[PDB]
Parts: sequence; structure tokens; C-alpha cells
Amino acid sequence: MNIVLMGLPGAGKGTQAERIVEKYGIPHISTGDMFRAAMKEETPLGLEAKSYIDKGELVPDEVTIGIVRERLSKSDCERGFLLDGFPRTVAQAEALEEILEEMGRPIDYVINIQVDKEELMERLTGRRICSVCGTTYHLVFNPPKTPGICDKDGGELYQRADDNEETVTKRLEVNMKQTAPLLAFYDSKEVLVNVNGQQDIQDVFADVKVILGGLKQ
Ligand SMILES: Nc1ncnc2c1ncn2[C@@H]1O[C@H](COP(=O)(O)OP(=O)(O)OP(=O)(O)OP(=O)(O)OP(=O)(O)OC[C@H]2O[C@@H](n3cnc4c(N)ncnc43)[C@H](O)[C@@H]2O)[C@@H](O)[C@H]1O
Ligand SMILES: [Mg+2]
Ligand SMILES: [Zn+2]
Repeated sequence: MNIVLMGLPGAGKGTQAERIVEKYGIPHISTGDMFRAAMKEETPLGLEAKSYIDKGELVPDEVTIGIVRERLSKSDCERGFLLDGFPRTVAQAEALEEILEEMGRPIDYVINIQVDKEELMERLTGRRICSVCGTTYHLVFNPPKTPGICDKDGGELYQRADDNEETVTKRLEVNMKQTAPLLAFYDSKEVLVNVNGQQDIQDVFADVKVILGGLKQ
């Protein structure tokens, strides 16, 4: 149960990751969350990633590989893991292959959550996120029970700094450029599985369960 999620901005990685963690009991590793936390604490890593994140650009490969290697060396990952948003370039995928061969934990599947770019701006412009637990809502497609508050913990919802329309536009263009190379890389490895992410959330998850419930230790 060593899984990677890939998708264009707003395609649903975090929403599906939360459901995967709850059903299969593996830890969630999100590079976006790691960088935004370091930004928040203003660590040197934080301050250095911020210039890229704010513009909607990729943080450089070397630093991102490093935080992922460190995270994967923790003991929770022995049973599996769900990488979310990493790799997102070919060079990050090649490093991860090498790390995971050294660790003895090769990827079982890379799940690509496919959504038309033309749907993604509306997903991100309506996204409202819990300041406490990070879960995401959408004003129309997945609202909280009470506006402005998270259902789980009563935390204040906020708008991610990079979800402004002109940032979303750059994020889409930056990540669309990596898409073909990365799908070729993992299809040629025979670990890529695509899912149609333009369905109701529970229907996307049903397809994820066909894939992950088919794995056996
Ligand atoms: N490896 C790496 N290398 C270098 N730089 C890196 C890096 N990783 C990260 N970075 C940097 O960090 C930045 C942020 O990375 P990251 O945090 O990974 O952002 P991302 O990849 O753009 O993905 P998002 O979190 O925006 O979208 P999501 O697909 O998780 O959508 P969600 O489930 O929330 O859902 C979106 C919205 O839609 C709603 N929704 C979800 N599913 C559905 C559905 N099926 N139908 C309708 N609405 C839906 C939700 O409620 C929500 O409102 C990057 O831009 C880069 O600068
Ligand atoms: Mg996310
Ligand atoms: Zn919350």
C-alpha cells in the first residue's frame, strides 16, 4: 500500500487522500502542506519555497526530494503511505524510485485523478479550507454544514493564498507541462492507473477503492 496521487490543481487529490487514509490506514504525505506549514513558521525552507509557491511555480526538485526522503524514513511509512502532489516532475519521480528501492518500498500504484482543465478554475475559486485540520470544502460542490466553519472541529475556513484566479492560471500551465512526461514515465513502469475525477466525490472514491482494494500483501 505504497501509493502516489497525481492530478492537475483542484482535481481532487486532497479530497480523495482524506478518504484513502480513513479506509486504508496509511499516512498522508502532502508536499503542498509541508511547504505551506514551513512558510507559516517562516523557516529558511519556508522562505525559500514561498517565492515559487506564490507565483504558482514548482519549488526546485532538490529541496522537495529532500523533505520527502526525510518524511519517508519515519517508522509510520513501514506499513505504506499516500504521497499527494509528489512527484510532480520526472526528476522527482526518478529520485523517488531510487529512494524507494533503497528502502524496499516500491510504489504499487500512481493514481492520476483526471479532470478537464476547464473545470478546475471553478473548483479552486470556490474552495474554502479549514485553518485547523486542512480539510477542503467547496461553496457549491461540497459545502460545510455552517458557512465559514469546519464540520469536524469548528475551525475558521479560509482561502488558500494561491487560489486567486491569476495564480490558478499559472499553476495550471506549470503543471500541465509536467503531465505528459510524468504519465509516460509511470505508464512505462506499469504502475499508472487513471481515474475519472469529474464525478461526484463518492463516485471518484468508489473507483479508487476498486484499484486499492485489489492490492494484497
Ligand atoms: N512535488 C512538488 N514539487 C515542487 N513544488 C511543489 C510540490 N508539491 C507542491 N509544490 C508547491 O506547492 C504548491 C501547492 O501544491 P499542492 O498543495 O499539492 O496543490 P495542487 O497540486 O495544485 O492541488 P490542490 O491542493 O490545489 O488541489 P486538490 O487536487 O488537492 O483539490 P481538493 O481535493 O482540495 O479539491 C479542490 C476543490 O474542489 C472540490 N472538489 C473535490 N473533489 C470534487 C469533485 N469530485 N467534484 C466537485 N468538487 C470537488 C473541493 O471541495 C475543493 O473545493 C504548488 O503549486 C507548488 O508551488
Ligand atoms: Mg491538495
Ligand atoms: Zn477542520
